[PDB]
Amino acid sequence: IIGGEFTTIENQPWFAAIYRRHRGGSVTYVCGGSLISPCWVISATHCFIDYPKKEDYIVYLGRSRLNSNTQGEMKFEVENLILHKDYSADTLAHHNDIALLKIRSKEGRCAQPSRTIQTIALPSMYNDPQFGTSCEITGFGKEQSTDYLYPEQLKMTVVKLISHRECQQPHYYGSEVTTKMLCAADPQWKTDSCQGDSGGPLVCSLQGRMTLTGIVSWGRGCALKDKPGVYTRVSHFLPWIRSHTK
Ligand SMILES: O=c1c(O)c(-c2ccc(O)c(O)c2)oc2cc(O)cc(O)c12
Repeated sequence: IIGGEFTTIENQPWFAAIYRRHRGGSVTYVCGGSLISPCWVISATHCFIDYPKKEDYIVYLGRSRLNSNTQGEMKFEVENLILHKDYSADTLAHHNDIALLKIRSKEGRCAQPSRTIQTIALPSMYNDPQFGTSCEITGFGKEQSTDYLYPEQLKMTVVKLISHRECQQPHYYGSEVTTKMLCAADPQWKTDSCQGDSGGPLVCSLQGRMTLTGIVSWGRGCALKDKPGVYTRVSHFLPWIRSHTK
């Protein structure tokens, strides 16, 4: 996360840390996620598109640190790695950029809620907040685009939603933002998600309840005028979510 504060997993207990096993024993971080139900993490498909083998991946819940162990964390195998079928990526945009990982401990158990692990609510069909509403992004993505390292500590920040009418100005991203996407950024252009925050939750207050309003998807750069963060619009994918978690 560019700008914003350091948080811990207790402020974003639904957050999920997805890593990939590499063949010389090494294990790097891949992307973030959100736990939408006990057995189900929801992330973004581009995180997995080059390496689509579920057996490569590990999910951690209740994890505030990127490469050291948080007291509370549970480690998971990926039983199912569902990527969206009609996913496609162009110069910038990524479309239908939404993944689902069913999780299971080597012991068989799913996510058991705790001080540091909780589920997050999905919105109603086509039920987002209005433009200009403040929302929370979270992850281990870079503190500045140009770095070559991720933060060891989990970060969060706040951003305002940007109407599609405003997002689609050629000034911004123009054509490339569909109605299945969602634009959020800071007024001042100084805080945003960045690389490696992908798959992570854009969370807005909806019906007096924290709701997964987006998945971190793409942007040009990290936090630069006048290019907002773009997020997969969760409300428009509930049939796909409900059908594949069925
Ligand atoms: O898929 C990707 C993605 O979405 C982002 C990104 C860009 C701008 C943002 O504002 C943002 O939040 C994320 O960077 C990437 C960098 C890569 O090397 C590969 C990718 O696949 C992505």
